Amino acid sequence: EPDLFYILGNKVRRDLLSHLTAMEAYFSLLSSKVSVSSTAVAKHLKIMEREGVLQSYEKKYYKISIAKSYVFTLTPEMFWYKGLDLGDAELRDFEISLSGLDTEPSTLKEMITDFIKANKELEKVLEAFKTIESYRSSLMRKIKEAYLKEIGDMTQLAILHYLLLNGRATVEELSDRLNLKEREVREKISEMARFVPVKIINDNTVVLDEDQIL
Amino acid sequence: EPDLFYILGNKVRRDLLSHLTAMEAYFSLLSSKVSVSSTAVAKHLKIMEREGVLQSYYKISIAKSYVFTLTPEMFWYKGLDLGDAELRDFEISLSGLDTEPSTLKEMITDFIKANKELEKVLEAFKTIESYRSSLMRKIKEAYLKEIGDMTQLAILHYLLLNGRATVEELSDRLNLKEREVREKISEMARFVPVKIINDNTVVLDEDQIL
Repeated sequence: EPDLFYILGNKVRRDLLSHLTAMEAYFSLLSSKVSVSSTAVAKHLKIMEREGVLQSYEKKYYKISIAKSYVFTLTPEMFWYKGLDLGDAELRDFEISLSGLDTEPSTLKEMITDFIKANKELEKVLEAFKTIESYRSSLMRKIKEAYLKEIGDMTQLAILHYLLLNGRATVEELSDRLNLKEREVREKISEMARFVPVKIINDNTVVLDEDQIL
Repeated sequence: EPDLFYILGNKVRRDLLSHLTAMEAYFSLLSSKVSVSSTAVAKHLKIMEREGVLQSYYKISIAKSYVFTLTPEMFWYKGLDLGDAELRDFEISLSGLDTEPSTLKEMITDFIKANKELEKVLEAFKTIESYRSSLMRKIKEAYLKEIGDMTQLAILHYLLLNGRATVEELSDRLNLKEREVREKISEMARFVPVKIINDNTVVLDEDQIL
């Protein structure tokens, strides 16, 4: 129902969503945490709420009101997309047999045969994706909750939130998203080292310590 | 490099790209319903060319898949390059992860364990798409190389990618009368198992095909 391609088409919205998902937020500290004017920010929020992608509630807090994953492909041969509703995760297993799908069929109908065989494995991939994303969304809520209870630092969680979705970041990258200087980011990394396995490798690369975590 | 989100942001562009990937099959670039001035059509084609999606009679100049998520706790997207993907097998083990974690360290243990599974999923997806896209090209040549009817190919093309479509939906994007579409499906039936269910829903018989 909601037109997500249209919502994500604008780079300001994309940024607004990136922060509404990290936490807070409003309005104030929302148009603050991005480098475009507050009149445009006010505009985009109404568009998102109109579209049924945002909700507000009493200070006016905004929150995302949907849980959908999307998939699309664009090649010279094909263009398609499929929307996926998240939530009710049944943790199951998927076997994805891609060998030895006919790499060289010489005739039609047999080409239709394989493409279907491929579709059957793709339907599993889509299911798997739907499942993990339902899982990561629920678990993220718990990480967000546990963090605030165990230690109430919002920007420590924000960095952690960011590193969990995108595996790596520079202090530069992070500093931008947080609208606070590079130094004030480094000491937030130093502070969260007490609780979470974060580390500064190289000289500016902030990564989680995969080895220790698993 | 190409801002695909911006490109797909517009209904018309989206309808253009669904035709432009099968110009072998389609007679026009638009669905009959998306009634849009011929100067506006020209602009969208330029906007897409300005971005690096098209290249000239226009052709698609990228082969990408994306994936994105929007939930109250998450927003992320990831663009994948296609082409040469080696046919391997993937196991997605989710049985397999605990639903009641207690410790903050234990929750992060699970997230990275989910992240490791997602990497797999993403690799299967990229493999599948590379494979499918190739086979799609082959299917095209062959269809016009064996029974030679476009539009029948267009119907075949749309069903393979999207599972099902109503007669009305097909009639719309082919710019043909509904009787004509119904006719093309009849002629089509004796070459490939297409199936009308409830005399409005066009679908393939995956059972007869498998």
